[PDB]
Amino acid sequence: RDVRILYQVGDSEEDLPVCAPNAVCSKIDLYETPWIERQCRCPDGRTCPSSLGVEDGHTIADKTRHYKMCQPVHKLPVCKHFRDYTWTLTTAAELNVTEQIVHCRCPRNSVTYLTKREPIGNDSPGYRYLFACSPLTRLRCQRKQPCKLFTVRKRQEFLDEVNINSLCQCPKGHRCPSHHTQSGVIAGESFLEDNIQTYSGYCMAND
Amino acid sequence: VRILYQVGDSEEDLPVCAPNAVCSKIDLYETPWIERQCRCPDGRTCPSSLGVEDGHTIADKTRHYKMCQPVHKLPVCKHFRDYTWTLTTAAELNVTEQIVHCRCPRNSVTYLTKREPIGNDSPGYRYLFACSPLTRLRCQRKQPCKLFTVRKRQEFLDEVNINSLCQCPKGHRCPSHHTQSGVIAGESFLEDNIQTYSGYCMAND
Repeated sequence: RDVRILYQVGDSEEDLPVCAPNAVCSKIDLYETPWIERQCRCPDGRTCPSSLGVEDGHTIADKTRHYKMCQPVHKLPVCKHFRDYTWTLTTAAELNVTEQIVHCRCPRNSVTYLTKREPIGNDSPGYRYLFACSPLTRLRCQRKQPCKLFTVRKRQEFLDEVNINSLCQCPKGHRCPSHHTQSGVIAGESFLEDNIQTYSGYCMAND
Repeated sequence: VRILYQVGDSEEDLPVCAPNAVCSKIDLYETPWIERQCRCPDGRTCPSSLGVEDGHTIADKTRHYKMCQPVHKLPVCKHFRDYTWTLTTAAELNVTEQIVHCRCPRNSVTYLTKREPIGNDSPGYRYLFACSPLTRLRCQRKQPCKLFTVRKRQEFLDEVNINSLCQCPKGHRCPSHHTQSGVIAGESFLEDNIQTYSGYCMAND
């Protein structure tokens, strides 16, 4: 009974890998019909929370999603530096599995967004997706620093959801594009797993 | 779990629900909160589970709506632009009422469509919501093809929901974004930070 439970690999706790330190153990999507996707098994002597709320102290709430941790979330530092990565999502070539390691927590009402993709590195073929926390206060943009990031999700055949994050203040004599097909915007990262596509907008010459 | 009331600060200040009213609204975006709307006409109590298994819940995008009686007792909407529910907000009253008229078919999502007067002796409006199409029809001249719902999340974050309502006749294309010419301001709902825009079929190329 209760919430429909799926697994990123196989079809049961059995098929699941063991979690590394500070990894997401379960992903809860609460958009239409709430579902829980098991990522891994907690290294003992601990176990995965399954509450749909955030009261247990093991949950990171993020827009439309909840991420369950094995250890209490307060043991993680709060992020305060620029483009410190709140978490990284790694996907390996030969692995049927993906890991999401949390490095820090975004401050009150700061939303994560996909910012970078990069090769895992030496030994592993694959990619690493980087997420950061949106700025609490708005500063001046520098060259090559994006002022706007558009995240387009295909929710279904006939429903698209576009999140628009305003990152910094364009300098006098300049303005930031308002929609993602406008000029001064290029395609960023295309994380197909979540059916998302990112676009970055840069400060453009006025008029 | 965070508990709010739309009037006063306790269960005592709440009025009683009329037939088929939403008794509690739950938002699950960011930090989950529950806003108590009204007290169920006994012998019943307003459900509080965050899930949709109790049979009293309608899930819609970011939100859950709780009802006193099970949801199956409500017909499933078939006609297009049958109003799934109406939100009424009065001038003198310290409270609002959402009456549910029918259920959208699976995965289909709701959107604000019209705003008509409550009329008569009490001032205020009635907001009308309809179900999103699960099949693509050919657009009849004059009917909007695209709906844009702009919701202001926080100071530096907007969320644009774009619904595709139907297929433009050949030799025409529906607009892609809300500032493009061929789109006008639809309805505003300040309470919920939304502004809708409707797109219509335009001259191709």
